[PDB]
Amino acid sequence: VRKLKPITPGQRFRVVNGYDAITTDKPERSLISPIKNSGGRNSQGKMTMRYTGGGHKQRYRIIDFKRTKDGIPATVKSIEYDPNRTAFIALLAYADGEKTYIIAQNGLKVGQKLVSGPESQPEIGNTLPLSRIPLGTVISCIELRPGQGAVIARSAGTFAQLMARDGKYATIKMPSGETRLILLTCSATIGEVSNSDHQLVVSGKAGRTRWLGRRPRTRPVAMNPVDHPMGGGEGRSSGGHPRSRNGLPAKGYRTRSKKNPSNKYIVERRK
RNA sequence: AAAAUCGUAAGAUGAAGUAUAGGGCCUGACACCUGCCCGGUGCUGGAAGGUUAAGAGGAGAUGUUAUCUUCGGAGAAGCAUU
Repeated sequence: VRKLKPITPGQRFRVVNGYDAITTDKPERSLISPIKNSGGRNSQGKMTMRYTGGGHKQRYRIIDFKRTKDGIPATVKSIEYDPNRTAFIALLAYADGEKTYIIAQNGLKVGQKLVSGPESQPEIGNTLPLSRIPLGTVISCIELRPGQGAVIARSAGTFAQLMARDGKYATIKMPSGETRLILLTCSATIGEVSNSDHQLVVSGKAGRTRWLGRRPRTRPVAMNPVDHPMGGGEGRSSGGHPRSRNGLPAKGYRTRSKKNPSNKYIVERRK
């Protein structure tokens, strides 16, 4: 994490990530798939999910979220940067000959030989089921369904914690502060996710927002009453109660269905 | 199987992403700060008490008449309205 000197007004308060954990710059050719970006336009062509434009076309790296090769140790070969996510990748090479692109942890260096499966040790990098992760560990990449992949705690710097174990389910504290139950057969990876220094990055420039793929956002307050329910008015005016576009209140109104069939797994809300 | 957005649906964006992520709204680098009011209108939680829809339920009442009643009238069963 570097702090650029105030040479230019577009560089005064800019803070650049250090990328100190990255080793290799060239990716692996056999584990890359083509990907194109959309400006929010859906299949038919209508622009849904506005404010996303486009910039600096990227390539997709096939990340291995299942990690269903139990008993085969794999060595870390390189720690690389992925533009399609927030955390580093740290390519792995298995003992039999395969090469995968699992997501990296906080203390994963180049040279570590980590093993998967249930008979492994609770060390950083190793993946174990929740029936064998001992207790209160800072885990990540928690599976929500057995054999599907990684869902929870996948961004840079996140982690969860084990709480208890009752027969079939284990209580887990999601990064948001929500306490929820997850099957014991689900897998998870010990150790926090990488980067962890992403929240400290400042742009100091309107151009970086567009390098990342965003577009400027107009406030409905500076609009006409035909465009948004909050526009109009001689002079500078407010918009009454903030609505979204269809009269939906935008302050306190909860949008979670009170008849959600997955309500039998939530212990606290914190969202 | 996220919220949200387009459609009658199937489907699609969000996202081959996942809370250091994605939406809604206000202000607009930086320095010092950002006081009081929950009466009114919005939002969240509660639900002891009052009011309250459709749908169930059918006390009783009405119409007709087998029959009995010197006239008046009463009237079982069935069938319908309320």
